[PDB]
Amino acid sequence: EITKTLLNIRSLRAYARELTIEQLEEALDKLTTVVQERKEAEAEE
Amino acid sequence: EITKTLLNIRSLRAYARELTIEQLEEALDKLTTVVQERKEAEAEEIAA
Repeated sequence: EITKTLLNIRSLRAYARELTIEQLEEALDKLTTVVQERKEAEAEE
Repeated sequence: EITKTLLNIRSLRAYARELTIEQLEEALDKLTTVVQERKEAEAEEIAA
């Protein structure tokens, strides 16, 4: 369910209105972290 | 709901396990673009 939002800019943008630019920057850092840990993980694989 | 998933590294990480790295990179790019559209949306409420 968090998946139809994240993968569609229109919905992501609408949901994003409930967050501040600083919170959005934090969500980005977190998501960046998850993605990177998943790349480090596919390579030792 | 999505706020708590995105704003909490632990919960966000669990959810991500259901996605493919490609789906994950796609998500990261979309969120990056939203963060960019928002910043750029704020320079015009300023200069204007």
